[PDB]
Amino acid sequence: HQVKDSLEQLRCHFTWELSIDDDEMPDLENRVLDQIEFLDTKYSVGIHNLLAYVKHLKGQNEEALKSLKEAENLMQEEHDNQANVRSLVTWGNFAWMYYHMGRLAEAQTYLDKVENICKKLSNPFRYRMECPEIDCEEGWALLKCGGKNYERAKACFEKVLEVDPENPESSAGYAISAYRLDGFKLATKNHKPFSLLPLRQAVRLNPDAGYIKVLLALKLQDEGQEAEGEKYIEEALANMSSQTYVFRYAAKFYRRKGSVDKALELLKKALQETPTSVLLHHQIGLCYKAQMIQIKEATKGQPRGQNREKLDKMIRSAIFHFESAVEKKPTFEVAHLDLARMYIEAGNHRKAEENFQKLLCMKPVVEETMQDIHFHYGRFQEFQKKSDVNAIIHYLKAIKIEQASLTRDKSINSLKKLVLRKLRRKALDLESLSLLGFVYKLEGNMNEAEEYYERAERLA
RNA sequence: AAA
Ligand SMILES: [Ca+2]
Ligand SMILES: [Ca+2]
Repeated sequence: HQVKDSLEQLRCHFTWELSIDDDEMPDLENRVLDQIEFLDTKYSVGIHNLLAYVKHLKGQNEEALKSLKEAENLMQEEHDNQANVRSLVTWGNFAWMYYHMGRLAEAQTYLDKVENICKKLSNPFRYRMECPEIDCEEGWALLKCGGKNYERAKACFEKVLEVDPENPESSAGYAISAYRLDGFKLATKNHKPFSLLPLRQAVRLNPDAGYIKVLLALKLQDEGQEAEGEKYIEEALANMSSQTYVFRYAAKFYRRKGSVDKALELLKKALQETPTSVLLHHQIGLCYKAQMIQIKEATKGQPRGQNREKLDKMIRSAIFHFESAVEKKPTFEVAHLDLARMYIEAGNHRKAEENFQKLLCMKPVVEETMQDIHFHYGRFQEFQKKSDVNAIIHYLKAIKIEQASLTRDKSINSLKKLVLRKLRRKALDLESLSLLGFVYKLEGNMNEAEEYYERAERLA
């Protein structure tokens, strides 16, 4: 069992516990291919190694080997024919691949190659290469393989920065990881911009990287500094680096600014290059949603004639793009939620119900998203289905998720409004009395709460 | 990637 024990010491995709879920594999493969073609980075060894690992997980070991060979071929130029320690990731994946294929002599050859380099570099381990380049590669792999891996990704880059605080690559990976983790908490009460200073530093250390500039722009916009952020959007759009990714995030920036036509123009160009992107399809749907809202405002909710035909175009186009996003990534929870909400606007309550039911069964990485699922389903039940029983059930389920948030507060307020309504139709409804006490209790009005709980108990 |  020497071979397997040695393989487990290698630092490569097979030992990084990426935990790629089958339902997310088609989208991951599409995003890996997109990144190969359109992300401008100094080294591309990592992304080709991840494609090889994906092919392996798909049962295509011969195709996986082709991607490992391409990773080696490309490095001959990304370093000018010179030796680079990132090759050890490729060699580790070769050893594992050959082990799985039964080519065990070749597997041992690649173990020996890794060991030889670990010796040459005075590495303490025989097969586990300790160097910042591989810490970065581990981090980038984690950062590509879904939100559940982002704390681990951030820690990879942080490990490098604790010894080399001006390292450009780990500064970038740390900042992007931190930005996405900030995004998970963006609706929680008292959330803070932990990623802003990291993004400033990453832009300083990677002055040509448009990808990072547009994230800095968006975080500045989050923090009420839209004008400063827009300067970074313009700088990123003036350069060709990773242009198609720059378009995605610039479009988000302009949509949130209110320039929805400009956002759509950018997204339509980006979709020509990466038509499978679920982020693009979701962003396009959000643009059509925003334009739907604009039409409702200008017509005070009663569009007619051409305005109605435009509204219907917006609704049906948003549905098309949200459906496209969830076909490609069925675990994309918030796209299902936008989709359910847009079927309400189309008047199709059965399809809205259908998507809400799917959502109630999901297990989002971001647990607070279930607050929004219950809240919007509760509103659907109250207003479209005219079911106070089910509205109360789901407002309460949102409230039971204790994390303080915008939506938890809205769920408390919606429950309060519903109950106050029922009590006007029936002042001695026991259930509504105690629920109103519950609401006051959550608000901190303990005297008003107890009098309503007591009042309810007397009737009983 | 909604918020
Ligand atoms: Ca390019
Ligand atoms: Ca190729």
